[PDB]
Amino acid sequence: ADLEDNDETGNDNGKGGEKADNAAQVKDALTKMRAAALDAQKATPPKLEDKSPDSPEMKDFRHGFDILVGQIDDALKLANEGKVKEAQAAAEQLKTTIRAYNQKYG
Repeated sequence: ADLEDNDETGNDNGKGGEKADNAAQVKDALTKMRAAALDAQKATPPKLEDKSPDSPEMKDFRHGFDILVGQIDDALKLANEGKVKEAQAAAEQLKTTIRAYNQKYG
């Protein structure tokens, strides 16, 4: 029932001071992957050097990105209501998860 949450000014720009050490460093680290998922998808031909939308590419992409983009969100929400220590750890569980996707197609 809110009416003040749509790219106003408090969001996104809610930094530029608390530098990058705890949660700040995390957040920036979460979008890092995100922006990467979108990149790989259709920007910097990675493992798809010769696996165009023929093989499970799309299945692994449409998902592989949903996954990352699914954990990325599961990550912040963790650091949102669960100290970074729990998130930084939750960040690792991802490294392995994507490695199944990264290696699967790697």
